[PDB]
Amino acid sequence: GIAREDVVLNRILGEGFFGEVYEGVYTNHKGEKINVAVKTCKKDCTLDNKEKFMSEAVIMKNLDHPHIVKLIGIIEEEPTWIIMELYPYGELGHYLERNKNSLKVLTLVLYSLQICKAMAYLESINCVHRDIAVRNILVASPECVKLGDFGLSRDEVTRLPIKWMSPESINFRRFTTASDVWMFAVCMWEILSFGKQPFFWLENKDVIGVLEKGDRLPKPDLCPPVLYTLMTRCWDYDPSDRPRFTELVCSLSDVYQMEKDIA
Ligand SMILES: COc1ccc(-c2cc(NC(=O)Nc3cc(C(C)(C)C)nn3-c3ccc(C)cc3)[nH]n2)c(C)c1
Repeated sequence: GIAREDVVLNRILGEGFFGEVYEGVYTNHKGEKINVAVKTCKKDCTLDNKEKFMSEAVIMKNLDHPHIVKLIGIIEEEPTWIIMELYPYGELGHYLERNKNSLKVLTLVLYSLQICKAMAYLESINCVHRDIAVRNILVASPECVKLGDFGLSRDEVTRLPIKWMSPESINFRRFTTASDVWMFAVCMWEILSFGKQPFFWLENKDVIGVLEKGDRLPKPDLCPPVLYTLMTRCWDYDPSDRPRFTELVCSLSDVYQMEKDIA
């Protein structure tokens, strides 16, 4: 559905692979104003690329998870626009950086559990994310985070998020649900560190050497010891020793309940 007259473009959000992404306002039947992200596609693209761009809307319309980004609509007629629901609080990493003096550890464990639930759903359909990081998570409200996949490296030199990747992904470009588990724990380290970048003290080329020797990201200051134990299991060199997301949901819910009881 959705007529173009209902959508007003306001400012450029950023540059996507296929074209610019705009911040906008969608007015529905009730006259309610919904903040939106409007994804565009270059007119001179190949039919194959126009198909790949539109495939996001065809796929995303089937996703209705509370912790996954929401598709509002698609305007098929040229210029073809994909209309995503905008989360004005923005990316979680920047949000954590701004609110570091008021955020409680229970809230950081809550966000980790919400993303784990989103990943447990993707795991159930044998899909891989391959870019799990705090920059791909949006804050719908202080009580709800939403997982997206909108990085310029994208259903599933560098370019690649080396500092978040498993050793099999860095060495052989192997990406499995087990490699997503490794990346997810790197994302949890970013959350518990209030948006710090993993391995900020190294260059990309030093990462593999450090991992092969047995070194790992240190426990963030406010990270509960039991949560850090779970992160280290996700960082096992052997992918078969990493937990599945479905079981990690159970372990994270246990940590959340443990933290709530103390709080
Ligand atoms: C500030 O508020 C904002 C609101 C929304 C956005 C935003 C979201 C997206 N799209 C997106 O996240 N797609 C997605 C998610 C996933 C899983 C389900 C998480 C894996 N898969 N794919 C996917 C991508 C491409 C293809 C072909 C198929 C699927 N673009 N922009 C932004 C930037 C800001």
